[PDB]
Amino acid sequence: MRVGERFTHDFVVPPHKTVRHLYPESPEFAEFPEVFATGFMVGLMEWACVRAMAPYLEPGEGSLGTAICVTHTAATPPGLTVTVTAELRSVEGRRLSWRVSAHDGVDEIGSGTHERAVIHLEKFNAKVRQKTP
Amino acid sequence: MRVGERFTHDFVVPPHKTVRHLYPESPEFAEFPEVFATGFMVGLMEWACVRAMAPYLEPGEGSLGTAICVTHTAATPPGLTVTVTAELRSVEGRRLSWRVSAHDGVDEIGSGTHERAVIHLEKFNAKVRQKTP
Repeated sequence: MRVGERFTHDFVVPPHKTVRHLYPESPEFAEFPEVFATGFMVGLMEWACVRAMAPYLEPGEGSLGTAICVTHTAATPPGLTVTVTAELRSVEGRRLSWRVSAHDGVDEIGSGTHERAVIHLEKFNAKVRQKTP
Repeated sequence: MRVGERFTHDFVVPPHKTVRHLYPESPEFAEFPEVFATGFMVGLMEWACVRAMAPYLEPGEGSLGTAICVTHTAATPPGLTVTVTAELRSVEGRRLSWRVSAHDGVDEIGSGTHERAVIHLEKFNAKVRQKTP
């Protein structure tokens, strides 16, 4: 991969990626319109960047999303295709940053940046076990 | 609403709020350690802000998330209690910005800002239906 390169990730929004599906536990949500949740959009942006950086990982490595900083300016009902465009902003050792944007074929729905960190998966897993009840 | 107003809520992370649950579709995320997804943390942070604003909305009003800008620097397995605090930092027109932070009892897991917009609900819903394939 190269800095300034763009990677695209296409995802048709299904009925189960709406606000109420992010937190079915939430009475305060279950009257939101049936639209693509910001939290799901963040996940889609991470997923796009994960794919983009795959040819960069070595065996035994994964990555974490360590920062997300984006707008969400238009709502997307199920049925539309959301395309995330990830542009590599920098890569240095275990750190990588991306400019991200998303569009649903009708509106640009949001944009900003995302940062990820390469991790040793097994080391990470162990750390998580150290926190597990 | 008064700048400085804070609201806090607690959330025991259940098994179905891990990364693999945000996007089961992702062959990529299926691999992943069983930790609270960034997207779910964002939703919990938005949920805090939604609750904090509710008392001040007139009938027929709702709000939409318009920006999220957070770090997520420590991972959380199911079973831990995540505490989210939201503090109103600014109000301008129909828009409110909150300082948000989350802690799982061991680590501060993320922090940053979230912006929302107060909207006319019905109008918004109609617009969504008009954008629906």
